[PDB]
Amino acid sequence: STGSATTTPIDSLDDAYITPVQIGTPAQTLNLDFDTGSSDLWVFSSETTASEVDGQTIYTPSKSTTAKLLSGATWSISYGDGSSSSGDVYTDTVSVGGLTVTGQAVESAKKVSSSFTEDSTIDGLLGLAFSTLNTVSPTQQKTFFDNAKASLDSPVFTADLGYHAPGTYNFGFIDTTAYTGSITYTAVSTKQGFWEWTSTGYAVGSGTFKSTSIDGIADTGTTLLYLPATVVSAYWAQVSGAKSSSSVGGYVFPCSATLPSFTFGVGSARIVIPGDYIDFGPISTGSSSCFGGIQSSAGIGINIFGDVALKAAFVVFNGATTPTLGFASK
Ligand SMILES: NCc1ccc(C(F)(F)F)cc1
Ligand SMILES: NCc1ccc(C(F)(F)F)cc1
Repeated sequence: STGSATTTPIDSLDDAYITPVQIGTPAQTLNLDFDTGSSDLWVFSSETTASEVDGQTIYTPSKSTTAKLLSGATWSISYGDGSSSSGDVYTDTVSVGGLTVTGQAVESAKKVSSSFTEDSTIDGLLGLAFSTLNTVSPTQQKTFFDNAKASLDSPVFTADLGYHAPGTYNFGFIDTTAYTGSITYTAVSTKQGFWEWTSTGYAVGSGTFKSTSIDGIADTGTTLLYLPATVVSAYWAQVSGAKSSSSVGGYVFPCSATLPSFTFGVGSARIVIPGDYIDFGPISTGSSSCFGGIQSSAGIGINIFGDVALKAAFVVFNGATTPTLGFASK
């Protein structure tokens, strides 16, 4: 079997992408943030503290004829940005673009951090990292991808994110019309539970390509590109007036500047990120200082190929027994 769903940016900056997901019987449609950096499927629900819900669509297990409470199970998650949420666990039927999984763990949020409350457009997350990272206790639960793998024509899903435009998540097949040239595959380490790989180097603008290994994770759930301080300093040195701002928390640049492209290596291939993808607009309404889409990973501990990098490519997440990541230009 296969599945295919359109994913849409939530705002004019591509801060996140939401994808409709059907849960329960009859279907309750929620718009979830597909996150290859985490492994929990959790939703705003009728059980969420009322003051902590501000416009989100909620899942109501009591109205689903296939929902079953998973007795004794709880979950609690903290994301790398300080976000957190927690609650209890149901199993229910979950469908993504025609692809159906029965008995999927649906984690019902009882408490959510403020950053989720303020995001009215995101009804929850759908984790797509490896199931070793799932936070359900005392019985760990499988992700939607792991549960569907057996039924898929091919144990893959692909991410085709748009620049200020809708895109596509496909499960079970590779759309050979959606990219140009060839797909370059590279090895993945699952030792930390992430889609972790090694980039072979980078270039700034039309500059010389620097061969150097950059280990990092492919994370659809992270907006920006986080790279080592040496690489990020080399990029922003090519932008007149750019500087790192402690009060803002990253590199800013004059909104009048033109940004150079950024190239990253995948084996012998090159993915080019156009400079316009790196502009995240004014730091405050009316400001002439703009926020950069490439930031240092020094304070994080790991390099993150977030949406800024991924939306420049067609990305294959190959969940075969030896997992690999594929990248193609588009
Ligand atoms: N998108 C999920 C996510 C968020 C943060 C991290 C960090 F910070 F631990 F790298 C990993 C994965
Ligand atoms: N990396 C996971 C993640 C994804 C989205 C959000 C947001 F946008 F809701 F704050 C927080 C954390």
